[PDB]
Amino acid sequence: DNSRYTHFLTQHYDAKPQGRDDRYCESIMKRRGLTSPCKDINTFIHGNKRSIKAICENKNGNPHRENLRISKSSFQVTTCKLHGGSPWPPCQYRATAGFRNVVVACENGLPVHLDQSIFR
Repeated sequence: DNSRYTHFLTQHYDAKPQGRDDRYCESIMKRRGLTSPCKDINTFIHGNKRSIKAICENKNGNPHRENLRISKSSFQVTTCKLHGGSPWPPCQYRATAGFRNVVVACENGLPVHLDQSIFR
């Protein structure tokens, strides 16, 4: 049962991002159901899925800290950071594009958790 990998995709995967600017964040955040209440910080990995799953193997990952894996490759990435004083919509986001390796947790060879700390 990998509903958790599906949920990872929903929360942290966007194949081919449009603009990656503020309005991209404000939109994909709403579209992926992360706006009730406003998620304070959330990061989307772009590119193909093969690469993300491969972090679970030695192919594209190393063990990291206690329970996690850190990728060998660098991914294109957009971090959406909630702006303003309310946890409730409308949620205004600032976008930060980046390019670097990511940290996930894996169950049964699939990413089920993104560690958001490296993007804060």
